[PDB]
Amino acid sequence: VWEPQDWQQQLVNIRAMRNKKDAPVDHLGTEHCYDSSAPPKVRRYQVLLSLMLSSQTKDQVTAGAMQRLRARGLTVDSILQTDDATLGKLIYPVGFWRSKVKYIKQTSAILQQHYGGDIPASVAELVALPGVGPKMAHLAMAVAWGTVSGIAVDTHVHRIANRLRWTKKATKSPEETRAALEEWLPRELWHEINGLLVGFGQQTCLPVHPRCHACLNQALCPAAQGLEHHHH
Ligand code: SF4
Repeated sequence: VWEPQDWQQQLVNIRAMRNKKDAPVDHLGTEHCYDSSAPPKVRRYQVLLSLMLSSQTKDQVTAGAMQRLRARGLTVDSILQTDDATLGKLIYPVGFWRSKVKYIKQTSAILQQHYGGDIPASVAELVALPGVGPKMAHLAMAVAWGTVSGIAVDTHVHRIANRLRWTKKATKSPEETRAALEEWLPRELWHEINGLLVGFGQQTCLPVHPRCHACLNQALCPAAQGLEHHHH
């Protein structure tokens, strides 16, 4: 097998310097319509709802309905206790909002009775829900459960993997790093590691002259002794 020495400690340090979550790539490409303080189970329900309200709809109109639902408190119970007319005025004016009221109310009842208040964990069960198609199912599996086919390795993930030495030996291409990372990384982190490291490289682990003087892995990063610059 393989376990990068002090990776679980290096990971939570990357999470700490990332707790602000203010990097360009993620904000361009992540979803902000979820309560950050919500427990993981409530978050998964908010992910599914945000996907069911994005069929031919502006992202500002979509995020505007999420922020209105979060303002009242967005849980499976609060939705089931909301009448159809009230929920209609809330998500209005998202596209096809009348059908989406029926979709959300019925799906929330299916989750409460057959899933203990959680969302399904397979594409086949997700697409069986009213208003959930195959495109939404694969996005829900990736954002809510972290299930992805493979680790998406770009220049940032390839650079940080060789700096922290998360591979057996120094890889030569981002594709060689993918097979080395998939040897040991838990699958629930395969999707989260892309949204975390790419933003980490943009803000701290820069391609040249990284901010090792303000990085928590200064004692954990093996190659930090060669990139730390005092005059920088
Ligand atoms: S100390 Fe420097 S090289 Fe090591 S992880 Fe932090 S930014 Fe990257």
